[PDB]
Order: sequence, then C-alpha cells, then structure tokens
Amino acid sequence: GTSKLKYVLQDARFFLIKSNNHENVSLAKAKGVWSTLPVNEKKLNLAFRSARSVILIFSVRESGKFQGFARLSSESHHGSPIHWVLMLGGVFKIDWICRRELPFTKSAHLTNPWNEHKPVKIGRDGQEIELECGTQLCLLFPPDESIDLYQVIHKM
Repeated sequence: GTSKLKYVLQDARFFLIKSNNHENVSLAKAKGVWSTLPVNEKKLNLAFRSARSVILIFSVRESGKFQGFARLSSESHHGSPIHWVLMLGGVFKIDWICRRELPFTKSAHLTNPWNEHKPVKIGRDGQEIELECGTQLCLLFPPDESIDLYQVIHKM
C-alpha cells in the first residue's frame, strides 16, 4: 500500500538530483550514499536539520526518466572513498524509498512553484521541489515492493 510512504513524506522537503551517468546512480543504490558539489551540500545540510524528512529524487541526464528516490539519513561527512565517475564534498548516507524508474512523460501534469511552475522534470541539480508537487511526484512512481519503510520510519 501507500500509507507508510505518505507518512514518510509528511512535511518533507524534496530536491531534484541530476546525475551525468547511470554508473553514479547505480553506486548510490548499492552503497546508500550520495555526494554533491559544495553549493548543494550546504543546502542539503541545512534542510536535513530543518525537516522531518529530506527526499532526493534522482534523474540521469538525457535519460528522459527519474531513477528513484531516497531519504537523507545523515548530514554530509568526510570514510571509504567512492569510485564516482566525474571538488565533491562530504558523503551523505541515504535510505532508498523507491529504486524503480518513472518516465518524464508521466509527470507532465506536475509543475514546480519554486522553478517558475515549469514541469517538475525541469531544474538544475539541487533544485528544491515544493511540498505538494514533490509528494505527488513521489506517489507517481511504481511501488517498490522490495523496500520496507518500517525501518525508515524509525529513524525520523
């Protein structure tokens, strides 16, 4: 069902994360980590302290799709190096909420007030997505029955 998902997204903040290649998103899915340029690292650390949940919604450039979404479980911290394909700051730990894809064609009815009401697929890496549009975007994804949000809820 969708009820634990809606609970996780209650009063959350949402950020569009753009990746240049699929390999980086695959690494993030396997290891539960993300890293970003310093301008976005500061924004996400501020958001992590400000909100019950901070959700990163991932899209690989030119793919025409989002590749899933995850919740920050930590602020950034400077561990085992990660063989990203590229200056990058610290490492955020993340819990995946959905590892399934969603095509941009399916989110055409959602506009982001914090980016001039352009379709939510449009935005620079780090663009914040307003609460309502972000919640509806996350609910469009196909359910990921491999994930149990019980442990995610316990970290909030």
